[PDB]
Amino acid sequence: AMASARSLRSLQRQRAILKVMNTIGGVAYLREQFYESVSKYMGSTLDKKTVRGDVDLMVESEKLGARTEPVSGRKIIFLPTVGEDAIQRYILKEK
Repeated sequence: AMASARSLRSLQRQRAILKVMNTIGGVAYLREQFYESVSKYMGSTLDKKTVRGDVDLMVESEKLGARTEPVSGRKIIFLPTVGEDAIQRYILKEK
């Protein structure tokens, strides 16, 4: 039985993920650097399970796109409208 405050915190974390994704250019590997950015945006990653949960909620509701980058095996998340050029540029840059 989820208390309303907890649900509100989930929404706050989703807003943070969204704002950070816009700020960092709309494409990110799901890894420590990203979670650290979300933590710093919110004012401060010993947990991370909690934020990952909300990333997952966002992927499932299609607020974020997600896919495995096959060469590295890392998971990429992206703003759905960012464009494949940007995604590939990011993959190339972080190669």
